[PDB]
Amino acid sequence: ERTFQYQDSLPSLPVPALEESLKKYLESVKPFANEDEYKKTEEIVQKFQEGAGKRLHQKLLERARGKRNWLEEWWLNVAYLDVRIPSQLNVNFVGPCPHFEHYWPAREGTQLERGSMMLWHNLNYWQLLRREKLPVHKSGNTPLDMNQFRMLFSTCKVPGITRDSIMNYFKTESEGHCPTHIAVLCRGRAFVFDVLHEGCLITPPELLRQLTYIHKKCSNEPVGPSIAALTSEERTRWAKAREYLISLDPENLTLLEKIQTSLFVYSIEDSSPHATPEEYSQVFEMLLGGDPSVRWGDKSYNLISFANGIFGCCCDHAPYDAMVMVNIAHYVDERVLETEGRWKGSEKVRDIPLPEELVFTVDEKILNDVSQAKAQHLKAASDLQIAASTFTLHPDTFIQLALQLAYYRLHGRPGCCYETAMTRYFYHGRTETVRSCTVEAVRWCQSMQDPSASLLERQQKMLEAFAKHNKMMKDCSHGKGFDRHLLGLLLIAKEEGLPVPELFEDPLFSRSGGGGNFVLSTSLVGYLRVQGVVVPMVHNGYGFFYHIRDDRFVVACSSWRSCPETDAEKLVQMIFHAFHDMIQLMNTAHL
Ligand SMILES: C[N+](C)(C)C[C@H](O)CC(=O)O
Repeated sequence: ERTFQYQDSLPSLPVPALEESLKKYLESVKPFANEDEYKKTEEIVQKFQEGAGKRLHQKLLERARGKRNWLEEWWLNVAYLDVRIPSQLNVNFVGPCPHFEHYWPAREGTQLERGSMMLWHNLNYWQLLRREKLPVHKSGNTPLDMNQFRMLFSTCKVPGITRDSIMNYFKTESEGHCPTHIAVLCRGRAFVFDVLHEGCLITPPELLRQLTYIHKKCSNEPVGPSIAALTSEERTRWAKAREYLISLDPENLTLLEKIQTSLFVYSIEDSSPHATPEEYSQVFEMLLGGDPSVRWGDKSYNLISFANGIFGCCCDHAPYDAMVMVNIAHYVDERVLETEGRWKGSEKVRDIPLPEELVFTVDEKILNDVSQAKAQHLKAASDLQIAASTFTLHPDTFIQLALQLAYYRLHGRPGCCYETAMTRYFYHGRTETVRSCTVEAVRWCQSMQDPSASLLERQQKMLEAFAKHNKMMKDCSHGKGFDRHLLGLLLIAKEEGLPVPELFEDPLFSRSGGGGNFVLSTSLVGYLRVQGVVVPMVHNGYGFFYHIRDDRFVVACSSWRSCPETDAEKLVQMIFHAFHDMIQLMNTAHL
């Protein structure tokens, strides 16, 4: 069995029934509306269904007739490539490598040693992919889309004046040649070397020399030009700085392409985030912040190495979703466990070429842009607050409802929530929106805060909330959600220069969460001991992510300090109390 052999058999992403979608939409706005607003919205929705919507839906169906996935391109453009704000900090997702829970605790001086092995395992995974030996993901006996795995290596974003683009150079052995070099960023400089020698992958010892030549080459000297820092800028500025940097030297384009085509970017930091099984929130902060001088935000996969031998990943969210990064990070974690975090093979170091530096041609302007880029990224990042902890009836649904109660208790109002739902059952299926803030969830929350409420009432309502969410999560993953659907109708109109339907201008549309207005941006990152996070979706919002182990729940919450009403720390505390309260309500209501 080969990794991508089921791609041609995957079913097309479906288009829900118009009426079904609108009904789910109408139901979702209820928690945020009174009689009048609701009736107003209901009227708007009915006219839509009968008129414009029916026609835009018909056009959406025609689009699906010619595309195995009608959403693919639109989603990439409207959710990522078209956005102009700084993506590195505001869209990229990060995740700490959990190797410090066992064999690789935080410890100065282990940076180059562990790093050599980090590269070795990562590269073995790449080889696994290139040979299509990576196991096909399956739900029962149903194969899942594996296309996002093509975006892990040799993939990089390229800025545009109005729209960025994605460059995917990866290729399987069957498809042809694939870049075989990695790019290392250090002290504002960029080096690259071939990971192959005489046909086979270079061993850790050899990988150690390569990182040694680079580390020294710029360790006793001040930082370099830091062209990389420009990747953390507003998308248009970066696009302008790039065109310029190139106009100075036609060769600069060649260096940029070297970085873009590399299997991935390895960043060597000098900072040391406090990383321990108890406190690791700091790892998230330096992962999303850090020193822009050695980060290539446009890279789909940027492995980060700190001084205390701690590791983390920062990825461009545009080409793929977090599950691919979670998979390799976990694969490596397992490799570390089996080898007790050590290389026990040959110590020989064959005579392989030394890392070649990429010396960009710059002037006074570029250096100013570089200086500005660092300042804006660092300034913006300092406003970020991260709270990470471990807590020791589907687990995901349990956490989602607990978050609803927690937010409800902390802010005294229902929090419109976005929960990611994977739709990989379909060709190139990525995600769908699950709206956790349902009528059921709210009624349950109220009862939880209702002194006169009985235990039987509370559990009965909590259960109805679970049933509603489970169903919702199931339907959404099966392509029966409505968020992407409504987006498609809107995009059908826009693409033809037709006016924006009144449906989207409705105050309730955005109050319920539409238009990227969810106060709670969330997602389960899996069951593979790896955790990640991103910044909130709105200034007065929260970012809440988590992963589930058979013995604990691990969460990571983000919030903006500049916003006085939110506090990531207190929310995490609140959800833990919510977990507890929900526990008692289940054990007590045992009879
Ligand atoms: C950050 N968040 C949850 C809003 C988006 C997800 O990470 C990806 C998605 O749902 O497409």
